[PDB]
Amino acid sequence: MIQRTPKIQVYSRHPAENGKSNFLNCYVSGFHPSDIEVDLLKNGERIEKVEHSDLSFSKDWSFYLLYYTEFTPTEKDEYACRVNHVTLSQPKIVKWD
Ligand code: NA
Repeated sequence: MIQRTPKIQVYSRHPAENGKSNFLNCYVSGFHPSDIEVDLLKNGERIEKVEHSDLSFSKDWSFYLLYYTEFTPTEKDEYACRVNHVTLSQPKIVKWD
């Protein structure tokens, strides 16, 4: 068996074909096992509506998840990604910078 803690990166992106749109992204990479729970947060509250969740694997024991959705951030709101995995004794929260 093998278990690897996921790398977690939170960032925003504007699709070039529609610059006005902004998307909040949580890229969870290189983890194993595949079982996982991931949420985007807005001011500590779970965002129920997340339009995209793309899962893939490279080696049979390495998974990747891109979890993102459109959003409209303001200088007053705080965004983050919360991840729960067997390798994390406590859920890991990575804030969006
Ligand atoms: Na855990």
